[PDB]
Formats: sequence, C-alpha cells, structure tokens
Amino acid sequence: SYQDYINCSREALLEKMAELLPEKRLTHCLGVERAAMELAQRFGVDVEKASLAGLLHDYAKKLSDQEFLVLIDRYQLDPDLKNWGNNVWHGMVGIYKIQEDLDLHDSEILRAIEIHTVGAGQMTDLDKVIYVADYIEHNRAFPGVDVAREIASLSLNKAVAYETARTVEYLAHQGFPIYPQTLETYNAFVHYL
Amino acid sequence: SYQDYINCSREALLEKMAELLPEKRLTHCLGVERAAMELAQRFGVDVEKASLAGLLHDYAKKLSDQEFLVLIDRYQLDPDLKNWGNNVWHGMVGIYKIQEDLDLHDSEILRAIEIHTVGAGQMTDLDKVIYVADYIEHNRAFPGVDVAREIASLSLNKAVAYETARTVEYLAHQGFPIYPQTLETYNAFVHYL
Ligand SMILES: O=c1ccn([C@@H]2O[C@H](COP(=O)(O)O)[C@@H](O)[C@H]2O)c(=O)[nH]1
Ligand SMILES: O=c1ccn([C@@H]2O[C@H](COP(=O)(O)O)[C@@H](O)[C@H]2O)c(=O)[nH]1
Ligand SMILES: [Fe+3]
Ligand SMILES: [Fe+3]
Ligand SMILES: [Fe+3]
Ligand SMILES: [Fe+3]
Repeated sequence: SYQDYINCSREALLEKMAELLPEKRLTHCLGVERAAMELAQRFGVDVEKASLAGLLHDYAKKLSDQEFLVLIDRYQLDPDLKNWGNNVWHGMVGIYKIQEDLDLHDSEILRAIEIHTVGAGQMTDLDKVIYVADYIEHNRAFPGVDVAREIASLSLNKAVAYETARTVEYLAHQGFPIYPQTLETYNAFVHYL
Repeated sequence: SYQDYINCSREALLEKMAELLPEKRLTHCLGVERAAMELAQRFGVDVEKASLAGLLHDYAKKLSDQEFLVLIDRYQLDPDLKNWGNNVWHGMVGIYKIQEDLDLHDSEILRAIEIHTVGAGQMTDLDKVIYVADYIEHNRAFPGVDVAREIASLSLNKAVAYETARTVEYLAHQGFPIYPQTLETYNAFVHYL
C-alpha cells in the first residue's frame, strides 16, 4: 500500500493534493500514476513504487520561489540552484517538501521524482519510467505524443531519448535556458534514437 | 600585413589552403574573411586580426581523425576530446595544426579559431566576430540566414545568441550529440534574444 512509503492512505494523499494543486495538475498526476504503472509492468519495475512516484512527481509544482529558496538553504543544496526557477526546482528541490509533508524516505522514489524534469546521465529503470510516464500520460495531447507513446510501447531508453531530444529542441526554439543536467541526459541517451 | 602573424603572405596562404581544402570550403573561408572584416569594423575589433582569423578558421577542416587524435596526445589536451569528432576538433584541436604550419602565436586569433564552432560562456569581441561571420558569410543561403544578417547588422551579442539557439535546436532536431561547451555558450547568451 502507499502507507508503506508515506504517512497517509492514497485517499488522504489525493485530498492533500487537491488542496495543493489546480484540477488540471491533479488530473495530470493521476494520469502519470496510471501511465507509470503500465510502463513499470512492461519494463520490470516495481509497479507500486512507479504508481506512487508518478502520482507524487508534480506534488511541489505550486510551491513559491521563496519556499524553494528556503529549502535550498535549509538542506544546503547546490547554490547554483538559486540561478534557476520552478521548472528545475519542483523536482530537484520539491523532493524535500514531499519528504517533509509525507515522511517519504524511499531513495529510489525520491530520486525518480528528483530528476523527472531534467533526467541524468545515469537513470534507474524507475527514473526512466517516471520521466517517460510524465510525457505520455493519457491527458496530454501535444503534437507528436502519439510517436512518444509508440516508442514507449517498445523501448524505455528510446522513449527517454525521444523526450529529451524534443525538450532540448523546444527550449532552444523558444530561447529558454537549458539546465546543464538536461544536456547530460540528452548526450547519454541520444544514441538510442 | 598577414606576415605580421603567420610565416607567409596572404597569397602564399591561399595557395597552401587551396591544397588543403575543396573549393567550396576555400570560397567559404574567403567569405568569412570578408564578413569578419565588415563585422570587426562595425563593432570595434581589429579588422586585420578578424580578417585573418576568418580566413583561417576552417583551415584544419579536412584533417583526419588520426591526426587530431595525434594532436590531442602531443599537446596533452582534454582526454574527453577523443569521445567527439571533426565538428569539435577542427577548431578546438585544429588550432595546433595552424600553429605548426603557419607559426601563428597570437593568442586572440588562436582563441577565436579555437571556439568558432562551440563558442564559450565568455567570448572576446573578436571571438564573437568570427563565430558570427562564419554563419552570415555571403556564400551561405540556409533558411533564416537573412534574419542572422539583420541581427548581426545591429548586435554582435544577439547574433551570437541567435546562431547558438539555432544550432542547439537543429542538433536536437537531428538527434546529434551536443558538445557541453556549446550549451555554456547558449545559456550565457540566450538572454540577448
Ligand atoms: O532543462 C529543462 C527541462 C525542462 N524544462 C521545462 O520545464 C517544464 C517542466 O518539465 P516537466 O517537469 O513537465 O517535465 C517543461 O515544460 C520543460 O519545457 C526546462 O525549463 N529546463
Ligand atoms: O556543439 C556543436 C556545435 C556545432 N556542431 C556542428 O558542427 C558543425 C561545424 O560547425 P561550424 O564550425 O561550421 O560552426 C556545424 O554544422 C554544427 O551543426 C556540433 O556538432 N556540435
Ligand atoms: Fe514536473
Ligand atoms: Fe508532470
Ligand atoms: Fe568550422
Ligand atoms: Fe566555417
């Protein structure tokens, strides 16, 4: 059960999350919970760790800059992190908030949440499941999501590569800064294409 | 004169380069020589250093992997460099070949050639002139070159930003690895957009 990892039932979690998140963001999280379960089953990952990580991955989405900045100091994280924003922080720093609120201590789940936005050059199968599930969950409809879904039906590594390539391309297209760990992920996975 | 920097006249250089390079690549280099002069004049860079760096920037374009690998060892460069290829090497390693053949010792010219493909987070005005001149030289016709030309007519920094953004976008589009120093350049310059 979820209580094996956090300090409340799935039902009570959803109630807590309904406070913290707009509906669309909660619906998304429920989408990722389902998508992560299906991927985990296909690629030999613990379906329960995947489901929970997937539901939790955007938990800290709506924390404010101030809190993140507080969390960076409190936990004495990489000081470079202050140079970035919500996109980077919600996973990379947001894990500390999850840990505070829900008493989550499982290292594999925490890591999968941590790098769900930017990945890493080395990713566990659980990390990849969350990273991909986030992208392909049934509520998303961005052009090319169908291709991501097909790829993910066949290869977890190739789905990581495709998603990462598309994010880097889109961020450069938009003129947005790109977190250097994202490029670590890109270069590590791009051969899979 | 060019002989103030290298060990032969411009004429004798062009003869040497005509041996080393296909016509199209030499025509390109002549294009960059002209474009660098015009940019240098507009943005207060030594027109002669710019012209020479521009003519020389793709000198080592057609060295083979073997030679580059030789040069990496000989000059005890970053060992990580062996993991890459011609795109990265021709400027970053190719400067050592230029130095061998032409007795080029000027640090500013050497640096501008060194990073002409990937840039750096910190670039001198001369570095930027070569980086941009390479992209906008009159022989190039890629779609959007007109926009690069307009931008470069107004702002060197913004032209660096535009070029870098487009390269990162294109490489991700193509599924090609991206040299991490390229992202250093991207993140350093992207605000200028
Ligand atoms: O290095 C990165 C990677 C992703 N994003 C952006 O941050 C958002 C949050 O990503 P995700 O957590 O929805 O995957 C995405 O929309 C993506 O465009 C960045 O700003 N930098
Ligand atoms: O980090 C980079 C930057 C550029 N290139 C590619 O290498 C080529 C050489 O660049 P340039 O020296 O013509 O600018 C370009 O066509 C570009 O697509 C890379 O492979 N990696
Ligand atoms: Fe997220
Ligand atoms: Fe998400
Ligand atoms: Fe070049
Ligand atoms: Fe060139």
